[PDB]
Amino acid sequence: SKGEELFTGVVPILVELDGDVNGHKFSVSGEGEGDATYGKLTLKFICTTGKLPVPWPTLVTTLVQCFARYPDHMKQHDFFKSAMPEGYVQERTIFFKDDGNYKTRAEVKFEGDTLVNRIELKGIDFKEDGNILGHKLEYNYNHHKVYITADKQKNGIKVNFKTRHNIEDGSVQLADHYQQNTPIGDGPVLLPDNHYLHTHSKLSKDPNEKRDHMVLLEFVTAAGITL
Repeated sequence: SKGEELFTGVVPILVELDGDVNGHKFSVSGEGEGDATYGKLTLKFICTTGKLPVPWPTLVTTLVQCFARYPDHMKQHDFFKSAMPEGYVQERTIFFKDDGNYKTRAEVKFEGDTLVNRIELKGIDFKEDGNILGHKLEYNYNHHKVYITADKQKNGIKVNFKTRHNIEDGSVQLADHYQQNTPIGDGPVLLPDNHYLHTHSKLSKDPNEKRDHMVLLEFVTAAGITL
C-alpha cells in the first residue's frame, strides 16, 4: 500500500495520554522510534502529572500497531499502514478480570515525519484494594496473540486479545481487550483476512530518570496466514 512506504525506515513516534481512573486523573507523554521492518518499537514514557495511579503494565497496550512487521506474503492484510498518513481511530474496552475496565479512544496518524498516538482513557469500577489501584502487578510483561478480523461495513477492523499480568504473589491478572479501528481519511484501505500479531515486550527503567516512567522495547510480527 502507499501508506506502507512511510514505514520503510526508522520513524519517530510521539505518544500522549490523558487518563482518569476511578476519578484519579493523570497524564503520560512518550517518545521514541519504530522500525516496522523489524517490527520493533523503542519508547520511553513519563508521567508528567506526578505518580501514576495505576501500574505501568496496565497502560502498555493503550500506549501503534502500524509498526508491526507484516511478512511479504501478508502485506495485503496490513490495515494499519494502509490508513496512513491520514491515520485511524483506535478504540478499546479493556476488562480487567474481577475488577474495573478501561475505555480508550486514540487517534494515530502522521504529522510530518512523526507518527503520533494521542489517547484519552477512562477507567471505572476498580476495586481500591484490587491489583490495579493496589499496585500489585509485577513490573514486567508477557507475550500475546492479537487477533484481527475485518469490519467491512465500517471500512476498518475489529481486534481482540487477552493479556496476562504477573501479580506479586504468583497469580495472574487477566485483561480482555476488545478493539475497533476506523480510518480517519475517506481513501481506500486494506481490509484483511483473519490473522493475528505476535507481541513480546520488555519493560525497564532509565537509571537517570527521577520521574515516574517506563522504558519499553517491543516486537510485533504478523502471522496466521500460511506461506
